[PDB]
Amino acid sequence: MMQEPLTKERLISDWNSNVSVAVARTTAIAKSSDASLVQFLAADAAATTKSTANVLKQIEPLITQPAEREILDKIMQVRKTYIASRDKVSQLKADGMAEEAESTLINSYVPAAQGYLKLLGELLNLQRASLDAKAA
Amino acid sequence: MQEPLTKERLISDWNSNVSVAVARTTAIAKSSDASLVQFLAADAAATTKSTANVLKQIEPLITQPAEREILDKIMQVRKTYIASRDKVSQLKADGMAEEAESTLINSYVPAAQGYLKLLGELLNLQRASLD
Repeated sequence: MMQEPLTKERLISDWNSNVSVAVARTTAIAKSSDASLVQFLAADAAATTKSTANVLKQIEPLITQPAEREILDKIMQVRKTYIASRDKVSQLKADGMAEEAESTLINSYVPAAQGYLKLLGELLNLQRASLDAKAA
Repeated sequence: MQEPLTKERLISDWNSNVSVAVARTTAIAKSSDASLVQFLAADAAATTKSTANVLKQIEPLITQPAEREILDKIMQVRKTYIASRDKVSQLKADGMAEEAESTLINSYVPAAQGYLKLLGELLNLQRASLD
């Protein structure tokens, strides 16, 4: 059974929210012809990725059992791809290279974001099941 | 324990939806390109339908006078919020680019902030039950 499942569930809820926010923001950036939009959203984007960095600092020590450790390792590998593609979409759009940004969005960012959210859901499912198994 | 836990989970989904909509609406307002209104419209409709579904799910689970008071206030604030959200997109579609930005700042964001504050208050009632 997962230990401290409720604490991890709350941290993953915030993490999921941050990913969902960043996906909405990056998608809007990629599809707008306004190259300056990435600059006008940059402080908000920095706040969202910092919030996840903080979640990671809190949650990593609490992820202990093999099933949740295996998922966390998978999340960290996909997150590397996700961050590289997010930053590339943003740089291309800032640089006026709109077609390349749109191509990167679909070819790289979207699959990485979808995998990131799917793995976060697998991680959450482990926690929720453990908590629901002790609730009574 | 199960009832406040289910409500906490629903409120966390609701909070995510509002947070996503605030980011999306902010991008629509600040983009000089008004085409985001149409290209993001189905994603925005899905985020707001998701919240409509959470509202239907959580209603039968409301048990306490303070929950009901907060939910009633959320319904009022959500009306103000939805009108302003929709107005940002209508202004962008109508070519009123500067007014879309000013309406974001002076109407949509304050309503969203009050909406999130109330969701936090509703969430804290569940945390109190779980502690």
